Amino acid sequence: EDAGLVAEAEAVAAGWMLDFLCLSLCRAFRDGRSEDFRRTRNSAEAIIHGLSSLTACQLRTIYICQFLTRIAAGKTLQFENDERITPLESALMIWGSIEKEHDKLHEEIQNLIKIQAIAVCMENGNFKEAEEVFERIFGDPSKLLMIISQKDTFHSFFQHFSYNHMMEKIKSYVNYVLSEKSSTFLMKAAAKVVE
Amino acid sequence: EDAGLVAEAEAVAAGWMLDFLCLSLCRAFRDGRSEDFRRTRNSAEAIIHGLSSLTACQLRTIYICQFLTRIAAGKTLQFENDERITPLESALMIWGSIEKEHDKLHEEIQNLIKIQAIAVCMENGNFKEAEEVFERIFGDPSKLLMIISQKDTFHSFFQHFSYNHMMEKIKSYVNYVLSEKSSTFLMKAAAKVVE
Repeated sequence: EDAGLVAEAEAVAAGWMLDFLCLSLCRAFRDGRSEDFRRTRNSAEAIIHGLSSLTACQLRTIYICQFLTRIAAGKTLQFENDERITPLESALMIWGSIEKEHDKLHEEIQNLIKIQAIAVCMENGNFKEAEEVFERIFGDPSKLLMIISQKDTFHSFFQHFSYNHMMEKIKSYVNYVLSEKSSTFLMKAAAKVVE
Repeated sequence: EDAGLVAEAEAVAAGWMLDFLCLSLCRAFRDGRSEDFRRTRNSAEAIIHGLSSLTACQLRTIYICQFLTRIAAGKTLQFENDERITPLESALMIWGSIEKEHDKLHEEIQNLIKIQAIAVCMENGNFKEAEEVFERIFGDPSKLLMIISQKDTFHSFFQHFSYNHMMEKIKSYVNYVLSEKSSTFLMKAAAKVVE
C-alpha cells in the first residue's frame, strides 16, 4: 500500500517537467514559434501551481519563464489586468531581480527594455501612456531630458535601442539558459528514445 | 544545430507527462484529495492542449481524465456552461463511449451514474431540473415509471443506488487503470530516484 514516497516521487517528476518546459519555452521563444510558446507556457503555469516550495534553481527557472512571457507580450497593450503596469515594465521588474550576474549583456538588455517600454506605447499611438510609462521609469535627475522630447513631439523614430535589438540581446541570453538546461533529465531521455 | 528531432522528442516527453498526470489524477481521485485533483487536472488539460494527434491508448487516457473530472463535479450544480447538461449527465455520455469492455462493473457504474444524476438535483432541491434530467435520460418505454414518482413526490430518499455506492464502484475501476499505468515511464523512474 505504498504511500507518501509517492507524493515525493511526484515532486521529482514535477521538477523534471518544470525544467523540461522551461527548456521548451526557450526554444519556441528563440525560434519565434508564437502559437507554441503560448501552449508551453500554459503547461508551465499549470505545472508551476503544482508546487508549493521551490529550490534556488527552480525559482530561477520560474522567473525566466515569467520574464519571457512578459516581453512576449510587450507590443500587446489591453496589457495585464492584475497590475496596471505595461508588460515590458513588468519584464523590467523581474529582470533586475533574477538571481543572475549583471554582465555587460545584462545591462544592455535592461536599457533596451527600459527604452522600448516607451517606444511600444509610441507605436500603438498612445502617447498619454508613453508619458505615464516614462514617468514610472524615470523622473529624478540614463537618457531622460531627451526622451521627454520624443514623447512630446511624437518623434517616434530615431534611436538604435530598437525593438529588434532588444529581442536579439534577449534571444542571445536565452541561449545560455537554453544550453545550461539541455541535458536536464526529461529532454535528454526523450531524445534517446527518438533513436 | 539539432532540429525537428527536438519536436519529436517533446511529443515523447508529452505522452510521458500525459500518462504520469493521468496516474496522478487517479490516485488523488481514489484518495479523495480534492485540492490536488483539481491541481493535477489543470496540468493535464494544459499538457493535453499540447497535443494535436493521439494514439488509441492516449485517447483512452484523455477520456478517463475527462470522465473523472466530470463525476468529480457531480454535486456541483452552476454546472458546466459550454453545454447546458449536468456534470453526471456528461460523465454518462463519456462512459458509454470509452473504448473499454462492458463488464458487470461497467453496467453497475452506468446505472449508478444514470440514477444519481437525478438524485443530485433532488438533493440541491431543484426538482424542476431533476425532471429535465430525467427527461433526457429516459422517456421511451430501466426503472422509470418509478423514478417519475420520486421527482413528483420529492420523495428524495429510498434506493441503494446511493451516491457513495457510485463513488465506490468508480473508485474500484480507477484501481485497474491506476495499476495498468503505474509502471508507466515517468512515475517508475521518479520513484527510483526517491531511493
